[PDB]
Amino acid sequence: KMAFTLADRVTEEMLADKAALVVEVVEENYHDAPIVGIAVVNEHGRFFLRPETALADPQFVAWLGDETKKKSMFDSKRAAVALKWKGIELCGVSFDLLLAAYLLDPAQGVDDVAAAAKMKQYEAVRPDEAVYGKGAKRAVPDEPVLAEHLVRKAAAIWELERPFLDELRRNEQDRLLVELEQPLSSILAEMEFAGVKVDTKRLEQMGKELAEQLGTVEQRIYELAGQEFNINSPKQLGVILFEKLQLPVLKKTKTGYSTSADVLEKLAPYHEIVENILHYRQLGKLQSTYIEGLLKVVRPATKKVHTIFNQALTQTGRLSSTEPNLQNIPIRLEEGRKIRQAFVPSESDWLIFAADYSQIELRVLAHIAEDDNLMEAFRRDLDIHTKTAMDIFQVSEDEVTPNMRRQAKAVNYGIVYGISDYGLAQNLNISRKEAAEFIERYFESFPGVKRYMENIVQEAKQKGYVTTLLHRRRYLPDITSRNFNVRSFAERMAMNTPIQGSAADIIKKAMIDLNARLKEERLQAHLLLQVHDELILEAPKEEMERLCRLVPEVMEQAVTLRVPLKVDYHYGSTWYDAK
DNA sequence: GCGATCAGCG
DNA sequence: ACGCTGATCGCA
Ligand SMILES: [Ca+2]
Repeated sequence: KMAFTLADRVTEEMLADKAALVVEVVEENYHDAPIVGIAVVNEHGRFFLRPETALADPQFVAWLGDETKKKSMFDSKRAAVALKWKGIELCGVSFDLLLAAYLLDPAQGVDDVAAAAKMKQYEAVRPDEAVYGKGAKRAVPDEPVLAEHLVRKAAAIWELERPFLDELRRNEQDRLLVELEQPLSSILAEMEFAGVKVDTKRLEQMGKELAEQLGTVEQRIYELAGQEFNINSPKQLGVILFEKLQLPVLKKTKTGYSTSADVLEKLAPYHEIVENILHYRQLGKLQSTYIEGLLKVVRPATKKVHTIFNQALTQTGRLSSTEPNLQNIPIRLEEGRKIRQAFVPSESDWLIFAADYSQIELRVLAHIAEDDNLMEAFRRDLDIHTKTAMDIFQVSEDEVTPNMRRQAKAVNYGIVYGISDYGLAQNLNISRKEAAEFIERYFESFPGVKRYMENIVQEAKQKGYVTTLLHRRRYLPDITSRNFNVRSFAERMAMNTPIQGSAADIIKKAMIDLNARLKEERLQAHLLLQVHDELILEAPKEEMERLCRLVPEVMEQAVTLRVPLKVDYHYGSTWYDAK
């Protein structure tokens, strides 16, 4: 029902200087995954190509790699990386329908061309799931069915670029797509393909020492409970704690007794078993997620892990990291942080370099709220978290422990993002009236933040959405809901999203500027990871000193705010040492 | 499959 | 009853 040439060879008219291109990779993880077909729509017609013929044709390969041949695509990073795993470079991507749909409305959850097309009443294309099936039924359909699906996706991309660009323009988002998200997409593709090298000998050695310690703690838990049970099981654990041992019930879930860490540490006065259960879970978490889980995804011949950075997923414009998640490698407790010793540079005599923003969201907040006192604090390069810990725990800078700081940190963000006196009192183990008086005192010192919180909720009610500094957008229909709890969660999204999303915009601009500066300087250094406000690189040890000056400066200058941006940086032999 | 839990980011 | 995530596990 849609006309196309199922081509047997590449022709010159398939190589126009403007085209919609589909390079189809059906596997969710596209690393080293099969490319199952190719479609090209341009002014000359619609074309399907088998990949074993198109990807071995030197004129088609050249066309893919020529940046003056412009391509419109959907999820160009997936295609670019799958092509890198074929040894082929994709350049010239000038429109990405996925990133355009994400910028227009991240809540759509647009995961395929059909979902994006539906935003503009375009429906001459099927959802990927209807073509490929789900789960155990997932299959590449017969070639005629595949070819038409890929042609229809390309035809849709060809027709939808113009209306998506016009809405982006109206939203002040067209430069955000073309100068930020699309260049970032090529950078993420390089980081993912490069991967991170893992010391599997040390990982396996740690896992075996962990397996020993796990058994020891397990037996002492049984001995302390006077019986054995599935410590990982909520029912049995609840029975032991709150029926056999008759500990107080401080919280319930919809399922039954809550056993979360906040509850367990409140039960530490009552029974020593609860601290062994915490230690057990922590060791089990390291074993299952960060030892076994990492060894499961290491590519054995290179010892590399290749994460996927999802760029069109979070509602605030942050990235996320999948399979493995390299954005939540342990750091806070010493036992877990040692896992970062397994993350090593990918060449001999290279080093890991890490740089990160300090208190980025509070600085963003100070800029956006124009709060005089918060701006003055950052002009003094004050460490708000430490000073806040001094106030909470009535101690001096010398006496503020890491645990007191990271808890002061949760209070600092908690307050600006709508924590209640109840919530604060539970977190600080203080009374509820002390928590309420603390909160009003902090708003006395920072009335411009309080103003910003009120103004931004009212702006979300009037406009229907909130925006970030670089014009990222988030619709909040629940903000006018009659339901109190629904409306409350939406109000706290209105307070939080412009701040967190602006901090995401800044690190993204920093990554783009860093790549251009690294090229300008002809350095071999390259990005490996982003962790929200941190960039991890590797480089020859001979570049470390230049990077100590280049990277912080690129990050500090990514944008110009009413307060300065502060970057810390470290390097070393492993990711562990780059702190 | 989902909710609870916990690892990270602020 | 601060916000944004992803992986693992048991299943009340
Ligand atoms: Ca930081």
